[PDB]
Amino acid sequence: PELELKYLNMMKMAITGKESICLPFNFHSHRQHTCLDISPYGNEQVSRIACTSCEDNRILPTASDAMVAFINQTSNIMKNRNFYYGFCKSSELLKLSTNQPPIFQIYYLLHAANHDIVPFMHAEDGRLHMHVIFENPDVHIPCDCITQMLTAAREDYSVTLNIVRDHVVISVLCHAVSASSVKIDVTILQRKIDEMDIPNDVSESFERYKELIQELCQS
Ligand SMILES: [Zn+2]
Repeated sequence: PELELKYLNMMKMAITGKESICLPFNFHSHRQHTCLDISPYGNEQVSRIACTSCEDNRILPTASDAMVAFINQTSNIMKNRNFYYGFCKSSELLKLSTNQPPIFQIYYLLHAANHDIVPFMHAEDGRLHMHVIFENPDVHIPCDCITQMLTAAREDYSVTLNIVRDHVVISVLCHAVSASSVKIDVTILQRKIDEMDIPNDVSESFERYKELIQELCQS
C-alpha cells in the first residue's frame, strides 16, 4: 500500500506531438517548443513535451555560454580540436572565424548535444561558412540546442538541415558579416594551431567525405 500516488505520478502522459518534415529543412521553420529526431523511419519534429528521447534532467549551454567559450578559445585549444581540424590547417579561414563568433557558437552548441560530429569550413566572398557532418544516422537535436542556435545566428545566417550520401549535414551559411562586438587575439590562436598535430585518422576521415564535401561546397 505504498502506491496512492503511484498512479498520480504520470501527471502528464505524452504520445501525440510528432510531425513529418520536408527537406531541405530551414531552421526558421521551427515550432517554438519542439525538437528534431532524424531516424531511418523518416524525418520528424517532436516536442520535449512529447519526446522522451531527451536529456533526463541534464542541462544544455546557452548561446551566451558559447560566446564565453568563443572568447576563451585560446585557453581551450585541445578541447575544441575537432572544430579546428575543419579549417584543414588554413590560416586565412581561421582569422575569418575570429570575426564570426556564431560559427564557433553554433558548433559549440551542436557538439554539446552530439559529440560525434565533423565540422567543415569554407569561404566565399570573404565570409565563413560551416557544414557539420553527422557520423551516426540516429540524429537527434534537442529543443534547447535549436533555440540557442537561432539566437547565435539570427539575422546573418541560414542554418539548414539536409541529408545527402545517406548521412545528415547541418549547413551554416553566412549571408552578411555585421561586425563583432568583441575581439580575439588571432596571432596567439594561429601559432597554437600550428603547434597542433593533425592525426592520421582525423586527416584520413576527410578523404572519406571528399566525394561529398565538394558537393556541399557550392553553398
Ligand atoms: Zn528532443
